Amino acid sequence: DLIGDIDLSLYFDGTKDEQNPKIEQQEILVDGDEILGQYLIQALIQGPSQKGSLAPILPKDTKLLSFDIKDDIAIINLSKEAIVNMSATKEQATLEGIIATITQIPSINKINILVDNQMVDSLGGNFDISKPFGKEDIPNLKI
Amino acid sequence: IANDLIGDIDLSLYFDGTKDEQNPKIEQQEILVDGDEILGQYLIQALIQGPSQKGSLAPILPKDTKLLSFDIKDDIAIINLSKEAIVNMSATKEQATLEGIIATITQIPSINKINILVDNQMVDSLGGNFDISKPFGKEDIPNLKI
Amino acid sequence: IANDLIGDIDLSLYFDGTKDEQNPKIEQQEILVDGDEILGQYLIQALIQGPSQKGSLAPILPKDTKLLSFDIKDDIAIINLSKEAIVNMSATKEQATLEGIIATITQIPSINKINILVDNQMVDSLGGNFDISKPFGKEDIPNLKI
Amino acid sequence: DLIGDIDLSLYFDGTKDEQNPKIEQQEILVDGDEILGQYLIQALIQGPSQKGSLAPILPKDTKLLSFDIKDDIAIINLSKEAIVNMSATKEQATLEGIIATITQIPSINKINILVDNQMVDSLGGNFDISKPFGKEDIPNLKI
Ligand SMILES: [Mg+2]
Ligand SMILES: [Mg+2]
Repeated sequence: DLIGDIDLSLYFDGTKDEQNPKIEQQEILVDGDEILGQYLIQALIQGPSQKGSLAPILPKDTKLLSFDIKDDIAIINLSKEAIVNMSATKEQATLEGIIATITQIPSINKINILVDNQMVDSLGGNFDISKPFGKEDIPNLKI
Repeated sequence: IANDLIGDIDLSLYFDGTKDEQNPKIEQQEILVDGDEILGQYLIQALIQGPSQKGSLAPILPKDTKLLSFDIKDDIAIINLSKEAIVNMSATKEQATLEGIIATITQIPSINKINILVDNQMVDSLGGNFDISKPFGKEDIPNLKI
Repeated sequence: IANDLIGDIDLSLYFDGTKDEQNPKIEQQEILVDGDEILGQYLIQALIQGPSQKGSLAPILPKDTKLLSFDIKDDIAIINLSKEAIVNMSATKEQATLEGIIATITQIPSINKINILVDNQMVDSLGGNFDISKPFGKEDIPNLKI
Repeated sequence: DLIGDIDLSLYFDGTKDEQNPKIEQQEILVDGDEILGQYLIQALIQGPSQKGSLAPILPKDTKLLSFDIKDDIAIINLSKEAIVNMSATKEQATLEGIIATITQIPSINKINILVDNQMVDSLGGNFDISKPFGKEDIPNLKI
């Protein structure tokens, strides 16, 4: 029950002489799980339906820099906008929301949040996000 | 649109990233494999190996020749060979060599000319009868005779 | 439908077909370039060259190791190495080596297992701690410990 | 005024285990001139319109084994069915017809007819087709 590795081609600008515009392919190999996970994180950042009563878990201006799956860990690389001052209850909902959403992909059991391609102590908040973590690890990461 | 035969392939090389002797770990190092360069490189290697002994064709480069590097700059194939490629040749044999390399390499659409180098440097000639000081295509061969 | 990354490319090698010393002539000799084999071969060569000195990663194979041949039989990559690949290694280092080769090679969709050979022959182990007597994939590594 | 080199893929049978049928690509590189020339020779073999008064130049059962362009020579490889007993006038029309048709491709100035991948003395007839020839060479090849 999956998509598996996907052969995709990206066309970038391969023009040098500027007389004739030309595009060249760059092939990439990704498993469906990264594409799906990436879509999910992007969906969380977009926020809940305005027709509902739910509240967002990440700032609207947050940008997903990259998403990668190393073994059973989802490396979620966010921009600086994700770091804001939050209450311990709100920050805990954010981390539980990301985990509950991402762990829907069976291959993923833990998440490792990074900011600007670098490791960070916390998004909010009172939670330590220095290393990878799963649902079980949340209460133990309070500071 | 570019007519590259295979095009770039963005992949990873997994090397040893171990710290804790308890858990072996591998980390990626990116490699942008340029398909036309790997294909071209394979073709030149194939020419150096020579024709099948089961056929009647003759070699175009010495067997001990070694391909130092192969790179594609725009539409030019920089074929960097070792010193063994430079030997005494007749004008008819040397012309077949240059035409053979061109005919083989120009199969890669992105390539229209070749620039042969020896030991990462420029050379006047392989055999003695043709000037390979600058890049050249099929059309340029008769004009390079010396 | 097959998911070969590059697939076969049917081309020609132009060698010297001259008879009349007056007219230099080149004749074709066909070459079926198997793209996945040339890519795989390039990747293994890249692993042997080692990681960038500008990084922190460590090599997985000795630098003097030489790739004798690389072939793809069905979904198995036959990686034929020279005697230099066999050295004394710790079980953690040897495991990283095998996982690194697999992780690198299995990027080519057509490959699911690797069969390492030394000097065109079968071998029990590279480092001493793992059995590489038969073909193996990622899943099979823990079961091959000796 | 041409088509130039054309990157084409042929899908053949790459199944071995017979459980899952699989096709694999074989890439080929041909210039438009060979494809066009090949089409023209195939059109000549099919013959003239039945609604006209023209007669065929090659037997209907003739099969084109291969068509290749070496420099300015069109190597037209036909099957054994092309060799039949012909009058010198009919055979001359055949050779002139093939040449007039093929030389429409500017890159071609001569033709080299082969039968079953091998060299042949004549198709009909009184004409020597042992080597490559153009329009000018026809009268000189009578035997
Ligand atoms: Mg390039
Ligand atoms: Mg194959």
